Amino acid sequence: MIWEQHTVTLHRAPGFGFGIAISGGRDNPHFQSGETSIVISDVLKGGPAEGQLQENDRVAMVNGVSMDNVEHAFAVQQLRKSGKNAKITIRRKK
Repeated sequence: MIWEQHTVTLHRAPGFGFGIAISGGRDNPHFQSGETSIVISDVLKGGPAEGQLQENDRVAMVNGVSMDNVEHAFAVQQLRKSGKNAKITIRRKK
């Protein structure tokens, strides 16, 4: 494996949030391996993340806050408490 790490800034589109869904978390592992990583599970068509993130990107950080082995609701709450912008550091299996 290689992991490519990118950071993106998503601008809130009101009525549409940041146009992503997240899964995973240590209380909610997405993968059959039990890996606990927060992951992008859906990107809204036409929304703020279109062409910036894909399903299964691993989320390392949200607005500078580590998502290492955190609860699902902690990741959600970090997104929710973002301003106009959400800086999301991801890692992609390349």
